[PDB]
Order: sequence, then structure tokens, then C-alpha cells
Amino acid sequence: EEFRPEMLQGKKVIVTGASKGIGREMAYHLSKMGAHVVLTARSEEGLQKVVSRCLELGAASAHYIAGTMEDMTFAEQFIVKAGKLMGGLDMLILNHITQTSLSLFHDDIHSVRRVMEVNFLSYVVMSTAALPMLKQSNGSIAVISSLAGKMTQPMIAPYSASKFALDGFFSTIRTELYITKVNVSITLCVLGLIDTETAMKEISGIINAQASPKEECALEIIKGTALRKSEVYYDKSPLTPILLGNPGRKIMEFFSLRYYNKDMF
Amino acid sequence: EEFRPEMLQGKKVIVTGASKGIGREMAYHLSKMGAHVVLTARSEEGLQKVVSRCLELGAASAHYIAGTMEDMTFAEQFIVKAGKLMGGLDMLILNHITQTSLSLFHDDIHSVRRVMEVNFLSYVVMSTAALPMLKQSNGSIAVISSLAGKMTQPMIAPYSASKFALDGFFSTIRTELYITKVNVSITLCVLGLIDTETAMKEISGIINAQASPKEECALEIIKGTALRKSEVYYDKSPLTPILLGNPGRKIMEFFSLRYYNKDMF
Ligand SMILES: NC(=O)C1=CN([C@@H]2O[C@H](COP(=O)(O)OP(=O)(O)OC[C@H]3O[C@@H](n4cnc5c(N)ncnc54)[C@H](OP(=O)(O)O)[C@@H]3O)[C@@H](O)[C@H]2O)C=CC1
Ligand SMILES: NC(=O)C1=CN([C@@H]2O[C@H](COP(=O)(O)OP(=O)(O)OC[C@H]3O[C@@H](n4cnc5c(N)ncnc54)[C@H](OP(=O)(O)O)[C@@H]3O)[C@@H](O)[C@H]2O)C=CC1
Ligand SMILES: CCCCCCCC
Ligand SMILES: CCCCCCCC
Repeated sequence: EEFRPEMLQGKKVIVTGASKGIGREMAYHLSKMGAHVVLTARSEEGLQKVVSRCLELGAASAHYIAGTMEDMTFAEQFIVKAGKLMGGLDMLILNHITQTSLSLFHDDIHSVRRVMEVNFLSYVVMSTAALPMLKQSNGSIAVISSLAGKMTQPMIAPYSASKFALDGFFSTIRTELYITKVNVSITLCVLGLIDTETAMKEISGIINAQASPKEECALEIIKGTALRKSEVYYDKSPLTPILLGNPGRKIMEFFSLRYYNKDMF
Repeated sequence: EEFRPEMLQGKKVIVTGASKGIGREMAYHLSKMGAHVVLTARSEEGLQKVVSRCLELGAASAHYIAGTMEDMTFAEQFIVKAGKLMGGLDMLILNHITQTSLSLFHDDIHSVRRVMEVNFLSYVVMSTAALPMLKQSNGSIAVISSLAGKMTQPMIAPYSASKFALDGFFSTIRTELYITKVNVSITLCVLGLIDTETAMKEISGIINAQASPKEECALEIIKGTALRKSEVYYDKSPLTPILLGNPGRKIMEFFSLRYYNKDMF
């Protein structure tokens, strides 16, 4: 199976955190492929610029709904509104996160909660609300994560906890959908350092690593999700996918199912 | 180095989720070794029975403070009170969990939030509140997890997400303590199916597998934490630790540290 930009022509796609960074780049790529898109983020001014650029790029349709993912009711209602605007949904791309800064963890529990709320909870809420429509189109969900969701590095404990949580939850959902024969795919995207101005600003004077181009990253996420792959790794080093792939875990998961009462699903 | 019960003689230890299961068995073990102990759980009546048995068993002292870990203030204050009571803290064992039954996930968002609150948030709250005392005695922290915190299995998405989150948060904390030269150890205990009433009852008719004895499990957790091991695996199969150990991750974490500005530590 090889990718062809035709696979997204006419598709109905939602993209969160599309105001800038990887999100904005995915909007552009989806637009050049003739897809229908609905974007979201906090700033209405920023969303308007990208939506304009989207039609200008060939988007079969482009719209935006500004709001904060800290509000679960908004996250939930966002999905249904987007669904109505496009008359369905083929692909959901959960990409947004809350403002994170690098620092050794001290206290600030309220910060950890906000991180788990926006980075994790809003994702389960949106995926839950979008599943009905996704089941109708045998759609897909792309969950944006990072190396920090597969490994540990200092100064990002909260962020790291939220990304690990995403793997735990959605990997379970993926196998439940598959075990109950529902044709909806879940692609976890493991991203290394990307040259977004947010990232660069944040690791300045702290991290030395080389960053990858945000445009190609955006493309690989689209490709892997359209190809219904379980996981997509994108990092400068070709060793990252092999060192973080965890083949031992795959073996354990396969054999674990043999203990379940097959009548439960 | 090898373990010797004398390593806990006189040690000041906190154990959550101590009214039953593995937590109760840990209380009995710490007691026989002559440790000071303060237990917690929701059942006041239940805690009473165990603290009494602890004194009989030979505890240097034993107290209990009933409460719900769904309350972040009760969680942080439980640690301060317990600390005052023993005059310090040597070991913190985070073992409590909110209720969860096996079931294919659907849309129980309030449950998910509750699970992350109890299973994860309260844990960071307590570890934060306890760290100052642990720093004075170069103490340890044991965070109880399960196979579901290293791998994925159907019907426990919420639980699994909270356990993955613990790995991400605490492995970061562990490495941060280490690079700043603070001598406090963090032991993640990965448990297979344990022979507790709650477990056996919850998997009935759903999962058919062999469980390990709760008493030996408790003893291994204590020995591992006492020896300051980073991780402890306790399961039927001797292959489990190897398959879930993720050596690739350990390699990636080692190499990534090289890109950090050591002045920040
Ligand atoms: N850049 C990198 O190096 C790496 C990035 N990633 C992953 O990429 C994804 C995007 O990263 P990146 O492009 O760098 O991030 P950005 O900060 O550039 O983008 C974040 C997006 O989320 C939106 N947003 C921020 N706060 C909230 C909120 N409370 N509610 C709703 N929306 C919000 C932003 O719009 P607005 O602020 O206007 O709301 C923005 O469009 C994430 O899931 C991230 O963890 C992974 C590895 C590396
Ligand atoms: N048994 C097994 O197969 C396995 C167990 N484990 C791990 O072991 C630990 C507990 O072991 P297990 O014996 O199975 O669990 P149990 O359900 O038997 O014990 C749970 C403990 O948590 C307490 N608890 C329950 N609800 C709350 C709450 N809202 N606030 C504070 N405390 C609460 C209980 O006290 P009370 O009800 O009075 O509040 C009890 O003392 C967990 O951390 C778990 O993930 C891991 C893998 C397998
Ligand atoms: C969550 C308790 C069940 C774990 C099942 C283990 C199958 C090897
Ligand atoms: C915030 C994530 C930084 C990743 C740096 C590690 C490079 C392999």
C-alpha cells in the first residue's frame, strides 16, 4: 500500500490546534489535496488567516470555530458543529496542547491538572463525540504525540504524563475497535523535535538537538493516518522508530488477548 | 546488594490503599520488620482492623487516617499529618486506586476524569507534599502500577491511561532527582494479576488467567523499594520483565540527556 494525494480528495477533516505550527501545516496540505476542513484553536484572528489560505490552496471547503479545549462542553459541541458543517467526518486530527514551558518540576498541581485536562481529557471527549460519524465513514483518528510520550526526558513531566496517557488510552481503544470489528483506525503520531517557532523558543538555552521541517512532518502524519497505520514516527534519527517501537510490548499484547472470554466482544 | 528486613526496622512509612489487598499485606510486612507506619483508605472500620493487627505483628507504631483520595486537599494534608505523627518520612508507598470494572469503553467521561484524579493526580500531590521530608532522610517512593501501565489490553482504557501517565510523570521525576544530585529514589512496581478479592472478582467471567499470591507480591515491592531499584516486575512469567523492560527506551533516554545544558540542573 502506497500513498496517493487522491485519498484525501473530498474527505471531511477536522484539525485542532490549526492556528499555527504542525496544525496549520496540516491544514495547508489537506487543502492542497482538495479536502473539506474545519479548524479550531483559541484565536479567531489566527484561524481566519489560515482558513483564507486554505481555499487559496485548493481546499474543497474551509471553516473555523474558535474556542478553548479547557472547556469540555466546547470540545464536545465543537465536534458536532464541525460534523454538521461538512455533513459528516472522515478524519479527526487531535493536535492541540496547552502552553508548556521547560522546567524541573517543583509543585504547581493546578498546572498538572490543566495539562491533563487539555492534553488528555479533551482528546477522549472529542474522540468519543466523533466516533459515531467516524463509524459511518470508516474514518480515522490521528493522535499527535511525541518522543516524550514513549520515553522520558527531564523538565517536561506534566506534558510527558499527558502524552503517555494518550498512548495508554488510545492503544486500548484501537484494539477494542478492532476486536469488535469496527473499521475505524487510530494512528498515534510520535514526533521528534519540529522547527515550530513555539518549540524553538521553548528549548532555547536548554536543548541542543536539531529540529525537523514542520512541513514534511505535517505530510507524514497525513500519509500514515490515511494509510491507517497504528503508529507513525517522525524524527531526524532513523534509529528512533526502532529504539522506541517496543517489539516486546507487541508480543505481550498479542498473547494477552488469548486470556479474554471471546464472548465479551 | 541483598535485602535484609533490618533495612526497615525503625523506618517511617506511609502506605495508601491499606485497608485491603496488597496494601494491607504491605502494612503487615512493614510491621513484622519493626517499622513505623501510618495507613490510609476510605474505610475507617477497615483501617482499624489492620492497624490493630500491625501492632500485634510488631510495628514500632501504627496509625490510620481515613479519607478519600478524590480530595486533593485531604491528600496533601494526609501527608503532612502523617509526617508530623512519625516525626519524618522514610518511604512513601502510593498504592490506592479508584474503582473500575472491565468494560469496552463508551462515553463515561466523568469516570475517566475521576480515574485520572485518583489514580494519577493525587499521586503527584502526595509525592510533592512528601518530597521535602524524603529529601532529609534520602527516602524512597514506591508507585504501584501494573502490566497495563507498560502494555495495552482491552476493557481498561481509563485505568491503563492513568498507569501510563504515572510512568511518564515519575520516570521524569526520578531522572530529575538524579541529575540534581538529590538522593531520593523512585520505584515503579509493575504487577501482573494479583490474587486479591477485588481483582479476582472483577475479572470473573471476563479474563481467565493465573494470579500470583498477594503476600509475596507485597514483600517484593518492599524489598525492591528498600533496594532503591528503578523498577520492579512481579508476575507469573519470567519473560514479562524482559518483554516489557523496553531496553530501546533506556538507550534513547541516555542519549537524549546529552542535548541538555547541564547548567539548568
Ligand atoms: N514542535 C515540536 O518540536 C514538537 C511538537 N509535538 C506535538 O505537535 C502538536 C502541535 O505542536 P506544535 O506545532 O509545536 O505546537 P503549537 O504551540 O505551535 O500549536 C498549538 C496549537 O494548539 C492551540 N492551542 C493552544 N492552547 C489551547 C487551548 N487551551 N485550547 C485550544 N487550543 C489551544 C494553538 O492555537 P491557539 O494558541 O491560538 O489556541 C495552536 O494552533 C502537539 O500535540 C505536540 O505535543 C511533538 C514533538 C515535537
Ligand atoms: N490485584 C491485581 O490483580 C493487581 C493490582 N495492582 C495494583 O495494586 C494496587 C491496589 O491493589 P488491589 O489489591 O488490586 O486493589 P484493591 O481495590 O483491593 O485496594 C484498593 C485500595 O484503595 C483504596 N481506595 C479505593 N477507593 C479509594 C478512593 N476514592 N480514595 C482513596 N483510596 C481508595 C481502598 O480503600 P477503600 O475502599 O476503603 O477506600 C483499598 O484500601 C493498585 O495501585 C493497582 O493498580 C496492579 C496489577 C494487578
Ligand atoms: C486488570 C487486571 C487484569 C490483567 C490481565 C492480565 C492478562 C495477562
Ligand atoms: C521537548 C522535546 C525535546 C526532544 C529532545 C530529544 C532529542 C532526541
